Amino acid sequence: EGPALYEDPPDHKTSPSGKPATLKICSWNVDGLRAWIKKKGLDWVKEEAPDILCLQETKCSENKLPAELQELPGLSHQYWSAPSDKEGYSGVGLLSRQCPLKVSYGIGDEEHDQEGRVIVAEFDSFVLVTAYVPNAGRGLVRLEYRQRWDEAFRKFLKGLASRKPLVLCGDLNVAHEEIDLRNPKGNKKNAGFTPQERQGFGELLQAVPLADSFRHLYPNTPYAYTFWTYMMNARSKNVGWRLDYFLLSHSLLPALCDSKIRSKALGSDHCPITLYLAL
DNA sequence: GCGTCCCGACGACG
DNA sequence: GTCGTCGGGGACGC
Repeated sequence: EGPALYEDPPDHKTSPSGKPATLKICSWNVDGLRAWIKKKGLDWVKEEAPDILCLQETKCSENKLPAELQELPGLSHQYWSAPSDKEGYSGVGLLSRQCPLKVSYGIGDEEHDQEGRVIVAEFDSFVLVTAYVPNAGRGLVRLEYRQRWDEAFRKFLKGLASRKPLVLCGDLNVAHEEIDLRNPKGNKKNAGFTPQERQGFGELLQAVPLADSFRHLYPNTPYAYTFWTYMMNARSKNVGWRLDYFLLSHSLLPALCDSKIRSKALGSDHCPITLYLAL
């Protein structure tokens, strides 16, 4: 491919009722926080000036977090989570402008809380949850575990949503439909697009329930991806997958202004995604 | 430098 | 068009 390029439409900062947006969440799988910062990733984040920033795959210890993270005047409330043992693997973080009411780590399950994958920041009008969903790996070695994770996750998210509107962002590790990736046929047996994962995503949307912010607004918009393998000039050709989302409770739709995909932002095999809400 | 963890390009085919 | 097979980018802890 290549010619079937994608140009993400301008930012729409107005709710369906006309109310101007008041919240701007940005999520980004950085593929190594340290490496990302060296690649001018934070510089891009200052330009976006989000209210909240959620990062996945930081692969960094809190002892080793760069000093540049204390030069973000608009995101002074910083929260991190890393695996209990696997140093430099996985890793998630959330940076907020305002102080969250409450902040939690994990999904309350001893079994799925060892790889630094989830952070929960509760605000007044809603609950934010950023995540880095387990990769089923090459040879699908971890597909059995992934399904167990998928169950625990939706059960946990359903619980949150029951007490307050929910927003889940980050790398959910699945291209839901065929429209979510460049090659549906040739990646049917690959991690990220196996039937078990796609079904796990579908059950998630219906169980909680949750709505795919981007797809909700752009039902038929194709060629919109968030990940491109570093191999074979895939990005330059736009042969990627849509693995990063912003899922919201249905009751947040009337508050949805836009869901953007920042295709031009570099620094990782994933690009950032941004959400706008008139809250 | 290695071990490890996060898939598009293509002959082969009929 | 679909089915294997192969060559194959980057960040990190050791």
